[PDB]
This record gives sequence, C-alpha cells and structure tokens, in this order.
Amino acid sequence: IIGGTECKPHSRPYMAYLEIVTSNGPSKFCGGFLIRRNFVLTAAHCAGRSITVTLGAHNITEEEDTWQKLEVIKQFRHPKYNTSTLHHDIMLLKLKEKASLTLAVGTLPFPSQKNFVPPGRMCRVAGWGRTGVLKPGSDTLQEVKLRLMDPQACSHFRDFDHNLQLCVGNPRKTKSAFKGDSGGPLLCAGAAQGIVSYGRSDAKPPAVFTRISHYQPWINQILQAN
Ligand SMILES: CN(C(=O)c1cc2ccccc2cc1C(=O)[C@@H](c1cccc2ccccc12)P(=O)(O)O)C1CCN(C(=O)c2ccc3ccccc3c2)CC1
Ligand SMILES: *[C@@H]1O[C@H](CO)[C@@H](O[C@@H]2O[C@H](CO)[C@@H](O)[C@H](O)[C@H]2NC(C)=O)[C@H](O)[C@H]1NC(C)=O
Ligand SMILES: *[C@@H]1O[C@H](CO)[C@@H](O)[C@H](O)[C@H]1NC(C)=O
Ligand SMILES: [Co+2]
Repeated sequence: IIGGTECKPHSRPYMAYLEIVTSNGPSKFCGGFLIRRNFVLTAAHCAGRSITVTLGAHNITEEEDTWQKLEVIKQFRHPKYNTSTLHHDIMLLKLKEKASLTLAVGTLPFPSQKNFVPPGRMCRVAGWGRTGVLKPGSDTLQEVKLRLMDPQACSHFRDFDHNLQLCVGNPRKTKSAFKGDSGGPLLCAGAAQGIVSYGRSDAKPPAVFTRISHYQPWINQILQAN
C-alpha cells in the first residue's frame, strides 16, 4: 500500500496473508480474504506449488494468539485466467480445515453479478504490500482510501475491460495499492467488490482490480462442489 495508514490491529478480520512457494524459486506473498470458513478468495496470479494462509494477523512477523495458520489443499484458478490480457485474475483456495470464527478471524460475503459497482465512489483496500517502489513489503497491515475511476482512466493498461476489471485510484495522487497487495480485497461501504490484480511497476495509480461481481456464478459453483 502506497500512502496509506496502519490498520487498527484486527479491524479487518477477513484479511488473509498468503505465503506462496513457487515450484522453482524464492517464496512470495499475496493478500486475500476469507469468504467461507474453509475458502479464501485471491488473485489467480498468486497461484503456486503450495500455499499457507495466515488469518488473524496484523504484524505478519509477530505471531499472536489470534493467529490461525492453515495449509491450502486445493487451488482453483479461474479457467479463463489469461497472462496476456490478464483477464479473470481470480482464484479460490480451499483450506485443509475450517477456520474458527473469532473477533480476529471472520468472513466477508461476495457480491451478486447483478450488482455492478459504477465509477465515482470511494473504497478502501488493505494489504501487506510494499509501501514504495524500493521498499520491502510492510510488516504491518496497511490500508488506504481510493477512488473508483472511469474505465477510461485505465486505458493505458493493455486489454483493460470495464466489465471485468475495476480502475482504482485517482491518478493525480500517489495513494495506491501496489506490489504485494495483490489478491487483497477492495471494500466499498463495507462490501467487497474487487481483488487487487496489477498495475504499473513504478507504483503510479490507477491500478487494476478484478471486478468480483462478474465472477459470482463461478464462485458459487466452486463452493457448491466443495
Ligand atoms: C512489476 N510489477 C509490480 O511491481 C506490481 C505493481 C502493482 C501496482 C498496483 C497493484 C498491484 C501490483 C502488483 C505488482 C506485482 O509485481 C505482482 C505480481 C508478481 C509476479 C507476477 C504477476 C503476474 C500478474 C499480475 C501481478 C504479478 P504482486 O503484487 O503479486 O507481487 C507488475 C507490472 C505489470 N505486470 C505484468 O505485466 C506481468 C503479466 C504477466 C506475468 C506472468 C508471469 C511472470 C510475470 C508477469 C508480469 C505484473 C508485475
Ligand atoms: C513487527 O514485528 C517485529 C517482531 O516483533 C518487530 O521487529 C522487532 O522490532 C523491535 C521493536 O521493538 C526491535 O527491538 C527488534 O530488534 C526487532 N526484531 C526483529 C525480529 O526484527 C517490528 O518492528 C514490528 N514492526 C512494526 C511494529 O511496525
Ligand atoms: C488469451 O486471450 C488472447 C486474446 O483474446 C488469445 O489470443 C489467447 O488464446 C489467450 N491465452 C491463452 C493462450 O490461453
Ligand atoms: Co493483536
């Protein structure tokens, strides 16, 4: 998160920290959020050989009794996820066991395909991503308020599609989601509407978020079958 503030510890109980092991190189991390006791929603580009989810955290390098760490047993990348168009950057993760719901660990619902969030309103995103182009990922969970922009604001992003993605962050400000925040949810009025997908390597807003509403049917299918 660029230009955000540290969250009040445990104020966003649905936040999930993902530690991903790549079939080949260094490990990496992403954000995500609990939509069911045993399911976490995140970005498809965050997939890997194996993933461990940590719930109930704030300072990810400091274990707390609120922590619930669970191994992912199944990765469900959207079938149409495309690395060229970067469309459908969404994925569901099934946890080895159901997490226990506590004040520090809770679920968040996903929106209906009929509910299309239009440009103009203010939302917020949280994450453990880098706080600058040359800064490491934040130890603590950060959050920032960002403006939902007209899709035209994201025309410089190849294949940007208003029906599938959200254009987030006023370009005349430096505040923005950034590397490491991927997979993390964008909340507008307390309801999840997007998933951090990608943006400029130089961290300049706006960034691209997956429009969650568009994938409700797909999400419900997976939940039904698992
Ligand atoms: C240098 N960058 C950034 O510093 C960056 C800027 C951002 C700005 C705003 C919001 C989110 C952002 C996320 C990132 C990343 O690098 C992500 C990340 C890491 C690795 C592969 C990823 C694949 C798809 C989406 C995010 C990915 P990360 O957050 O997972 O680590 C980004 C610039 C634009 N990108 C690409 O053209 C791109 C597309 C397909 C790819 C497929 C395989 C490998 C690399 C790839 C890179 C992505 C990296
Ligand atoms: C996040 O947690 C870690 C681990 O507790 C903090 O790192 C330590 O920071 C303290 C500051 O009181 C230092 O005295 C130690 O030397 C550090 N040790 C380690 C393990 O690196 C880190 O500062 C915390 N970050 C915050 C609160 O922003
Ligand atoms: C990604 O979509 C592009 C553009 O529509 C298409 O050419 C390609 O087949 C897709 N990616 C793959 C190889 O699945
Ligand atoms: Co605490």
